[PDB]
Amino acid sequence: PDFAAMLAARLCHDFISPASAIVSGLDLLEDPSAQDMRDDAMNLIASSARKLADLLQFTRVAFGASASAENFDSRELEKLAQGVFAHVRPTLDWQIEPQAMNKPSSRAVLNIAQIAASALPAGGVATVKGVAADGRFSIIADAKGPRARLRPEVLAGLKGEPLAEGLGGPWVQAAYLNALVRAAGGQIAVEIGEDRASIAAWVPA
Amino acid sequence: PDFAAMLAARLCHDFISPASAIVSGLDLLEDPSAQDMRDDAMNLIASSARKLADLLQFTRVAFGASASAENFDSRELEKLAQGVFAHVRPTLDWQIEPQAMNKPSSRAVLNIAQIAASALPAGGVATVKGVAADGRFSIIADAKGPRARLRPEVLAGLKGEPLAEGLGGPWVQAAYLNALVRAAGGQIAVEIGEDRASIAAWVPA
Ligand SMILES: [Mg+2]
Ligand SMILES: [Mg+2]
Ligand code: NI
Ligand code: NI
Repeated sequence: PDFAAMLAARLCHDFISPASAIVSGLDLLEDPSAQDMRDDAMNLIASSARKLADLLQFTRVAFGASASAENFDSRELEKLAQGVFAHVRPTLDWQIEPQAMNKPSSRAVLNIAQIAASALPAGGVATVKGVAADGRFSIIADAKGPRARLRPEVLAGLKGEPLAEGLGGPWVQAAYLNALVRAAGGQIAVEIGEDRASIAAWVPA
Repeated sequence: PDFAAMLAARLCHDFISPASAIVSGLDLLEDPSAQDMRDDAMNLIASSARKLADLLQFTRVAFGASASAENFDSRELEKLAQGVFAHVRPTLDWQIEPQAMNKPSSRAVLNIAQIAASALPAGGVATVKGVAADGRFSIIADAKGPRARLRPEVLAGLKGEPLAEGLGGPWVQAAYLNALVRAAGGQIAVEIGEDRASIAAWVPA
């Protein structure tokens, strides 16, 4: 249950930031000595709560969905990925033409979009593409911006390799994406250049 | 990655209730037509946020911790289990004498306490015991109250059996607890009586 626990640790870490923020915000509201910050506290509760909703709507499909056969609308996927990009620096350029997407496609695309975002820790553009053609659905996310970089744990996860030294959270997501694309019969590919990275997957459709 | 995804689905489902509540609460604050409920809305945001913190502090150790060697204080565990019992009907009677507990003991006890609570869907007492003796640490939770009941999915999970028809959320927790107690070298036992159930585990210590 080592894999499962690492994924749970990931989820907990992402949710804990905005949840702590709400708590803090409300502590400030009640503290008779911080009345100078009432409005910033109230804004922080509102925004954190929105951040949490966005992260939970996303995590339910990206991580929580089952292997079971089910189509999603790509517009709804755009919406989930847009929600997660709202709370980090890079911008999202979603280019999948609206259409229904099978379940591996859908779990795959959401994960790919976020790995692309977290490859851009000083901003940039994550361009998301996805075409149904030739008995497949083929996804590619291009991340572009300063110091764009797939960390080593991400790359080892995307190849299904154990985690060496590097962070569990980035890894578990990448390995999870690898395992689900392999169980589906497809393949992961990566490109790395100067100020750029891209992550690609195909799956049968 | 089927097991991992089910655990993620569990986590998401538990967190989504109070997070939606906060969102709703704040929608009521802003809605110029529900000003009649301003105080109940504000109370609901405060309480939901507290519920979330309690669930996240608990989930980080119950689910998120690694197999890696690490002691916890039982008082701190009491605190985590108390937090989760705050948001359901049954009451908790923690009887572990304060002492350090190894990692399998600790993941085990937290899970056992909550399974005991969710066995009491119309209230009652979950009594939690835990003794270090004879090269072991041995935990038992007794749930007592009307219609106390280990559901079939819980029992199949506690034995490591696949999930048949029954709910994924109760199951995944029980299987996760089984896998971690087995990887540690210990065993799970269950008792079932009228208006009572108990779940027990030992692990080497
Ligand atoms: Mg996440
Ligand atoms: Mg939970
Ligand atoms: Ni577009
Ligand atoms: Ni006590």
